[PDB]
This record gives sequence, C-alpha cells and structure tokens, in this order.
Amino acid sequence: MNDSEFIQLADQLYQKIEEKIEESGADVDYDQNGSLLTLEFENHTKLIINRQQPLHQVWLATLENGHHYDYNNGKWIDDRSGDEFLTFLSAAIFKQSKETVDFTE
Repeated sequence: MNDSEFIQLADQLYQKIEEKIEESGADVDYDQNGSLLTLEFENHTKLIINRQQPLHQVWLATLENGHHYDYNNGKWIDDRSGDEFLTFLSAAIFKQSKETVDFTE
C-alpha cells in the first residue's frame, strides 16, 4: 500500500462512518478537521479518529484507550487486539452513549 491508496481507503472509511451515522438516525455529531474525525454524543463525550499516513494506520481514541488499526481482510484491524474497527466503533458508541449505529450491515 502506498500513501495515495491509504488515502483512498481512509476516505472510504471516513465517509462510511458519516453515512452510517446519517443512516442510523443517531444523535452523533461529526466533524472533520484535517485528518481528525471527531464524533460527539449529546452527553458531551467524544470519540476521536485520526489517520496516520506514514504508518498507513487509522487510529481511534475512546474514553479509555487509543487503538491502532491496519487494513487487512478488506477491513481495519486493531494491531494489538485484532478487533475489527467498525464492530468496535459500534460497541464504543453504545458503551459511551447507549445509542446504536451499525457500521457493518
């Protein structure tokens, strides 16, 4: 994977996250600022998503931890736990805010 390709895949991810939020109807605000995609819930908690181009990784900050993902199996996979990004993101949105956004189906 080169930088251009990483950008294509990360763009697809960011737009998928945005579209799935709009589609779910959920009360999740999103804003992109440079490489950062911030999700805010009405309880004023947040999730912070970042792209790290030289590493070809996408990162996610929950309330507790940072998570780093590589593109494998046509998905983004946590480099320490193996958890898949979109599955994990849905769980985090529910675990921090109790609303449901399915990013996968």
